[PDB]
Amino acid sequence: STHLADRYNQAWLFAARAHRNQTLSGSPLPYLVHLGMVANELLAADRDGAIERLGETLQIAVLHDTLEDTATSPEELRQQFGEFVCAGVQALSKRVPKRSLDDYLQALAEGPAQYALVKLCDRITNLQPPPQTWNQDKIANYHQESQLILARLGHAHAATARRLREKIEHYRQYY
Ligand SMILES: [Mn+2]
Repeated sequence: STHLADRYNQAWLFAARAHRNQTLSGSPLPYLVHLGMVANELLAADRDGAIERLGETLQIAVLHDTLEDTATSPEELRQQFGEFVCAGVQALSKRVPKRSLDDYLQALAEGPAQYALVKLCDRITNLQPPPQTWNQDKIANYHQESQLILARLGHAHAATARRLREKIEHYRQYY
């Protein structure tokens, strides 16, 4: 089926199995908590500026951490979701040799805008209140990194860029 919800379910079930028994950062809740919010950000973003290839991009949102933290291979993503989804997850993976942030963001900035948009949604989601065990320095550093993500990637989707900027501004209160 081409239906947006069927595409999400396929990716969502795959991600739930891949991230089985993985948790959040600074919480015992399932890592799935994170993916639900990123995917929902993406779908919400479409309402403020339509996205080309929305269904695949929503799958990328759901799947964006599979290569970096699960036993998922690129070949599985390609066979089950297509090359565009696979390339999106790869673009969003720093490590599947960890790429430096500058190279990582530059490749997202120069590639398909949908992939950069997923990163904006990822970072918006990660600018919830920091985990209880981060000190001021670590929270401050996360703010700095977020600023670079907005600078390099905000071009991808204006409404989401504005939302990321507001989340970045609001984040300064946590330190
Ligand atoms: Mn993420």
